[PDB]
Amino acid sequence: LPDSVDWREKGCVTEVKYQGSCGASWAFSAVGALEAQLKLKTGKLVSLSAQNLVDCSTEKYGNKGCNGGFMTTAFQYIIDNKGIDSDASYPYKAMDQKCQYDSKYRAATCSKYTELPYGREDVLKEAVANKGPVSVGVDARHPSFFLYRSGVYYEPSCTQNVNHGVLVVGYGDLNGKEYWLVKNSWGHNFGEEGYIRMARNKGNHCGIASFPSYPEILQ
Ligand SMILES: O=C(CC1CCN(CC2CCCCC2)CC1)N1CCc2c(c(-c3ccc(C(F)(F)F)c(SCCN4CCC(F)CC4)c3)nn2CCCO)C1
Repeated sequence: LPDSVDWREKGCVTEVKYQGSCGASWAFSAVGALEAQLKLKTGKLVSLSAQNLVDCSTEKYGNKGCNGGFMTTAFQYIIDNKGIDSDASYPYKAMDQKCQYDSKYRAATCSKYTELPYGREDVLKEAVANKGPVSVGVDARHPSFFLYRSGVYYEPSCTQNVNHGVLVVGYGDLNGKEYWLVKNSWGHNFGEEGYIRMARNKGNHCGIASFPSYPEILQ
């Protein structure tokens, strides 16, 4: 129930990444969510390897590397694999490569993941407050999304059908405009230092609360 949350202020969010020509936003959404749970448990902030997911969380998990994927099955791959490599050791190349997972460089683990009910922006607010950053999809197929520079994003022709993976690391209000605080993966030059504030409590705007999920690392 805090009116604003920003998980960057708790040291739980790594640097904004740059996906480039590879459609791996699902992998960035996944590692970003797990990175925060990693920080909470261990005190260490370490970027996790999106490339590991692109190359290894593939056909068994319904994913297609640079041609798309699910965050939930990415999570499941980490559970099945008993690990995910650090980004430093397995860095992002923005292309489809052979799986090169090496347990020697394991930087995190995943115990479970939770999916939130469709459209429930109230449940999403609670989870971001009481659990941490939440992986979500948004409908990003709008020039205005690409052109966004600052403020609370509102797109009248936006739909609830998601197509782009992002990370909800907070929420709040700017002079009564409620927004979601969203980490994108288009580098630092997009939006507000790589972030976009998207309208909140506007009937699941851009589908932000259509398919939320978040992972956990248990004791
Ligand atoms: O995660 C889940 C759970 C499902 C339920 C179980 N099945 C079974 C599956 C089949 C066998 C192998 C593994 C298990 C997969 C995960 N969702 C449930 C429904 C759902 C989700 C999304 C969703 C969520 C986030 C994003 C983001 F953020 F990336 F943009 C996108 S963009 C499209 C991603 N998509 C991934 C596969 C292919 F690359 C084509 C591209 C879509 N859309 N939809 C509706 C259409 C699909 O029903 C999230």
